[PDB]
Amino acid sequence: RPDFCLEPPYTGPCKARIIRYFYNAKAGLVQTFVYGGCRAKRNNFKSAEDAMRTCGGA
Repeated sequence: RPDFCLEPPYTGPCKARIIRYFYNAKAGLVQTFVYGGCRAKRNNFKSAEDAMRTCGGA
């Protein structure tokens, strides 16, 4: 499982309101967060299926 899946979600500095998904390894579920638009970290997906495919693995 990529280690970036353990990171908290990161809004970043921009001011857009974009809903993105991240994998919550504590909750063991994909959740949503508000992404401001720039400087994304790796735990940031455009759909829940992308997050689960990437972070739900072994």
